[PDB]
This record gives sequence, C-alpha cells and structure tokens, in this order.
Amino acid sequence: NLAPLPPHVPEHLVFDFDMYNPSNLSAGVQEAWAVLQESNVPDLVWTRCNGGHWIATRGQLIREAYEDYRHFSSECPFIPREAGEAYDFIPTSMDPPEQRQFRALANQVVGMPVVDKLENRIQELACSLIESLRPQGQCNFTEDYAEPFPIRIFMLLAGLPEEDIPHLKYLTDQMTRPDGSMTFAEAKEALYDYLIPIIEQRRQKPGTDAISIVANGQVNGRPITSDEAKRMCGLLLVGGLDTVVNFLSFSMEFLAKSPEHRQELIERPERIPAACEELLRRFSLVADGRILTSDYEFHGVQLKKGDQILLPQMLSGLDERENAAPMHVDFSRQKVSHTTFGHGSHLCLGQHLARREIIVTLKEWLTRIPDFSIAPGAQIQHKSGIVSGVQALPLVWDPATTKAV
Ligand code: HEM
Ligand SMILES: [K+]
Repeated sequence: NLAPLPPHVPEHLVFDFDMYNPSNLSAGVQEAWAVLQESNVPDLVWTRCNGGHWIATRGQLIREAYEDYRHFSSECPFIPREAGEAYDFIPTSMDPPEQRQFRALANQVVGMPVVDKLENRIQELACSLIESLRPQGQCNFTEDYAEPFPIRIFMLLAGLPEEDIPHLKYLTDQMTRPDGSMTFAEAKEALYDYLIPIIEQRRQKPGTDAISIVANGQVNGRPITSDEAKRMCGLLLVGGLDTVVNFLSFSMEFLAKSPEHRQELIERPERIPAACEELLRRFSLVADGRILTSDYEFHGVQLKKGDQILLPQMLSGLDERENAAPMHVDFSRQKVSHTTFGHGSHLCLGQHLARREIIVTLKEWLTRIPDFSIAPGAQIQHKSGIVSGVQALPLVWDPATTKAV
C-alpha cells in the first residue's frame, strides 16, 4: 500500500522501497537494501511505503544528515511515524544540546572502563554457552547462543537477578519483534512497568550497578528524574540485544558458508579484531532516521518540515563510493569505512562492549568448534526493518573435530 505522493516530492525521485519487506529479501537482506545503490537510483529518494518517507542511499548523505541535528531531528527517529512518535527512550529520542549530558551519563555505565571490568564475565559466558553446545554437533546458533548472550551480559551490568531473564526477554521481544497484537506504545509501557519499581528501589537504596548509577545521576545542572532514568534504562536494556544477536548471526552464517574465511581466522587468530571490523561493515544491520525540523534544501532536493528521512546506517559501508568491491568480504581490507554504529552526536555508546562481545565470541567459537556448516538443505531466512536480522541459523559439526575447553 502506497501513501499519496506529497505535492512537493517530484516523480523522478520516487522509488517504492519497503524497509520491512524489501523485494530481494530471500537473496540476503544487505543485498536487498543495496538495490538502492544501483546506478539509476538517486542519492536521495522518496518511497511511498510505510507512510511515505525519504531515504538517503549513499554514505556521504547519510553521514551529513546524521551530523546536522538542527535540521534532522531524533524526536521521531523511526518509520512508521506512529512508532517514531511514541518512542521516548533517552538519549535516542533527544537532540543536542539537551542530549549531550544524558549521553555522558549513559557513557558511565556502558563505555570503555566498564568494558574491561566485564571482560571476564563475557569470556566466561561465551565459554559456558559454547561448551554446552559443543558435543551436540548441532545448534540453532541464533536461539542457542546469540539470544542468551547479550541479555545475560546486561543483567550483570544492571545488577538484575538471573531469574528475571525469561520475563525480561519476553518483554523486550514483545517490543522489538512485534507481531501486531500490541501497539508500539503498549509494548513500551509493559517494559516500563518492569523498570519503574526497580528505579524506585534503587533511588532509595542505591548500589553500584548501572541502574543505580543512572537513576541517581546528575544531568544538565540537576538530578535526573525517575521518568528520565526509566527512559534511559529502557534504551540501555534494548540497545545491546537485537543488534548483537542479529549481527552475530549474520557473522556466523557467513563463516559457516565460507570455509576459507574460517580457516583464515583459525590459522591467523590475531586477524580476528580486523575481521570483526570488516564483518561490521559487510553485515551492517541498523536503519533508523530523523524528522525534518523545518523546510530545507538538501543536495538539491526540497525537504518539508515534518518529512521523515530514513538514514540507513547499513548503507554507508556497502556504498561502492566508500569501499571498493563492497559485497566482497576481505579481512585484509585497508580502509574499512562504515557507519554500522551510527554517526554524529548519537554514535553508539555500546560500540566497545559490542566489539568485545563479537571478538570474544569469534575467538572462543573458532577454537572450540573450528569446523561447522549450515545444516544441509536449510535455507537461511533474513528479516528486514529497523534492526535487520536472521530468523534461525541451524549449524552442524562433527563433535570429533571439536576441542573440549
Ligand atoms: C552490533 C551491535 C550494535 C550496533 C550495530 C549498534 C548500533 C547503534 C546505532 C546505529 C546507534 C545510533 C542510533 C541513532 O543515531 O539514532 C546506536 C546508539 C546507541 N547504542 Fe548501540 N549498537 C550496538 C550495540 C550496543 C550495545 C551492546 C549497547 C549497550 C547498551 C548499545 C547502546 C547504545 C546506546 C545507549 C545508544 C544511544 C547513544 C545516544 O543516543 O547518544 N549499543 N547504536
Ligand atoms: K518521539
């Protein structure tokens, strides 16, 4: 279903891309989005799908719009508009200058120094998960490794009890994998209902966990409100889940399908940090955006106040103008350019945690289970949206080729 073309949008810019069900999906989600980068497609296009919105298709424009928060606001950062409007997480629904100090506070609980303290739990968790699967000679990687992993790391950061995991997973899945039974707003409130009491408790009796630190923080000259803390904690919980789960799945799918790339990292483990970066570029997966604060001419195109613009983080590193031969995976690639973690004032705060999660996973998997394949006759299904992903990833291996610890 195609929204009526707004009068200000010229015919020549119309390309009806559907970000939730793109045409070429069965052939790979990144490939399906890359159709926007074929030579007959303008740098900035309008789709009439999903309510109607702009799409910047090239890294240059994606980066530029992410820098220009004055014109391109995060107040409504998702398509469809109804989701974007309901969304009130902090700092992702806020613009500078206000956003700056909330971002500083979030950085205390997920930034660099915290990463080093977590490293042992990250490595322990990775090992225990992998050892549980290793002698079975099969798993659904997405379900059996990827899903349990980041939620467990978050519980440790946030000092939440282990027994809360299935309920919290239920709540977060309800929000980020909607089936249409709840509005976005309803799902968000259900999540908030879990967080509200905990915030109340930790403002009275704080600990040193992430929730206590956020909930008792100072921002922009005063103490954080209970409401603001709730909106921050919502993001800190969800930000690291689907992104990491789906990114690990894209990476493991590629490695199962490429024995030569596996063998490379097996023979040359020092290359894993570089491989992580090239995989972040090739299997980039996020696509959010902004709303126009005013009428604005951007690269020769008239944009109208309140227009939504999708600025897909995924596309920058797939752009052949940024990386030559963009679909080819090359662990030796020289200037790996991407915006996988975003760009501008909202550049992912979790990027350092995410890289450790990725690198630890790859290192520990390849040393215990070096040889593995997609289950024969399985066709891997991708999903597309704000966080694109893998529906299931059935892998098999001969346990005789594996290394117990
Ligand atoms: C592969 C994994 C990840 C990817 C690809 C990713 C991607 C992104 C992107 C694209 C943004 C910017 C969104 C925008 O500009 O509207 C973002 C922001 C953010 N991410 Fe991540 N992320 C990942 C993992 C994580 C993790 C593990 C955490 C830890 C909680 C996290 C926490 C956040 C936070 C708090 C922000 C908001 C920063 C701000 O608004 O100032 N992310 N991320
Ligand atoms: K909003």
